[PDB]
Amino acid sequence: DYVPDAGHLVWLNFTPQAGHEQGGRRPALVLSPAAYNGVTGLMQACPVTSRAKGYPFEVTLPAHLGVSGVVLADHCRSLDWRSRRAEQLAEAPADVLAEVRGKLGSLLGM
Amino acid sequence: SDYVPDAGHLVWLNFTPQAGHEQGGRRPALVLSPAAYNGVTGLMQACPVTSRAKGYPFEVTLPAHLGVSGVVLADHCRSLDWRSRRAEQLAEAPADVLAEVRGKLGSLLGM
Repeated sequence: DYVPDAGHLVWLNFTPQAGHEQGGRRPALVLSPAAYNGVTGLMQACPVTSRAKGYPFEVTLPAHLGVSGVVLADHCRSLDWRSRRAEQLAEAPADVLAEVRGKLGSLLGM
Repeated sequence: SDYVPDAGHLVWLNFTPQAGHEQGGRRPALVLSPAAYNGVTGLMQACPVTSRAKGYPFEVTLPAHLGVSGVVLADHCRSLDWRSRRAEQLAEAPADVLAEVRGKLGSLLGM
């Protein structure tokens, strides 16, 4: 049924991981469109952490929309969203998606 | 010793641990993020290389004589802990390969 789409927040298992890679079941912000995510069963998504630390790659989620925390834009990963049990949670606003893409784009050298 | 992956480097890397259809194994990786970030965080963004191409547009072919053969999977870019996954310097990709991977990955990410 549900295919994650760009700008969706989803519950996802970030375990398995290695080292300082984000782990845990937590919200993920999806960057790749559902057309890709549906044909491959993979997606690009960033993990969400509970507390702002003023880390340069943090993008705060508006608390009023009921998922609190910061997207770690630099922690974007190709993820098997079936294997990691993606579950629909919310939709982030356009401006959060654009700021995450801007910060990750800069990191990737685009 | 003191090697820090830099943008455009090809490194051998453990893509395991992974889940499901995610790329696994010990394979070459094309580094996209700069050493100034990679060194402070111990993370990097990099794409895996596979020696067996399927012939889809998000595959970027490596030129010969770099020490490994195959295609960069631009859509499989990930944040990786490069010390945990035992990054080892291998080669440097040409600027045109790095630009093509970034263009294609930017398409996937909605840049």
